[PDB]
Amino acid sequence: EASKKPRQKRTATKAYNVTQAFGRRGPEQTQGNFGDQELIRQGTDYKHWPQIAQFAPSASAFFGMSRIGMEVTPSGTWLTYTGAIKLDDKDPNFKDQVILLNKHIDAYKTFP
Amino acid sequence: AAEASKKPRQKRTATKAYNVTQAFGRRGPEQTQGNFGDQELIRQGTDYKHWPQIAQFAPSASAFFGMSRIGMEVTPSGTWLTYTGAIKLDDKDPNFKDQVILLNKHIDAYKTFP
Ligand SMILES: CO/N=C(\C(=O)N[C@H]1C(=O)N2C(C(=O)O)=C(CSc3nc(=O)c(=O)[nH]n3C)CS[C@H]12)c1csc(N)n1
Ligand SMILES: CO/N=C(\C(=O)N[C@H]1C(=O)N2C(C(=O)O)=C(CSc3nc(=O)c(=O)[nH]n3C)CS[C@H]12)c1csc(N)n1
Repeated sequence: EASKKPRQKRTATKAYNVTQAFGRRGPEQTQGNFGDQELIRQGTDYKHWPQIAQFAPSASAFFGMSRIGMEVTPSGTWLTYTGAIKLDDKDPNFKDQVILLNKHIDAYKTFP
Repeated sequence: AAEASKKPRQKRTATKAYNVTQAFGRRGPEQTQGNFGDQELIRQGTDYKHWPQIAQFAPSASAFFGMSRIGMEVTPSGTWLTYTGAIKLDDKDPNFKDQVILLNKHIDAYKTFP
């Protein structure tokens, strides 16, 4: 049901987790590298999800801020995107946001 | 400054009142300038009449963090969350050709107009 959406519109939850929705975390260019074991398992049910989601772009900002491309490979036609989002280092929450992001970025490297 | 400007950049939404340039900067070739949008999309933002056919490819917050390669960089300008990824078009969708035309129409369109 949740799995019938195009990948880019899926919402991961406990019932349909980040692995089920977006594949396993890993180093390859086609894989996602973000999330510790708790976030992977809980998705948007993760207790600190709101603090992560604040960094996710609106549809307008995704198409507004990103460098957008199209590539045709053996596997199909792809809309590529890259960009950068500046953290608000003036907010008191800055230091905690850094700790949160650092806990999830490439977290899979330490999994048993 | 407009209240629409007071959102963090990534949470800003461009419209006729507060346009793509105002919200997200002039389109251009540089590494973290946006390169997407013709003159009509730039002016109109989500008011563009074909916005829905573009937005269908935009990621949910969950998918943005699930699909993308995420990094952090600390530089003289601040701390930046970097992202890269790719979203697969459905080449079985009868509307696929038209999706490709619409995307291509906005990708690097700025090159053809001041
Ligand atoms: C009828 O529009 N009234 C507007 C308005 O929305 N402003 C416009 C503005 O600068 N826009 C632009 C453009 O930027 O080129 C355009 C595109 S330019 C254009 N469109 C045509 O369809 C056409 O036949 N010829 N041209 C030259 C559309 S109106 C808008 C307005 C703003 S304040 C006020 N009192 N009226
Ligand atoms: C002397 O005319 N000056 C014009 C002009 O083209 N006049 C209008 C005319 O009859 N057209 C009308 C309409 O009739 O509604 C419209 C439709 S309304 C509209 N279209 C947009 O694309 C947009 O972004 N916003 N809006 C509100 C377009 S301009 C033109 C103009 C356009 S940009 C600019 N600086 N001047």
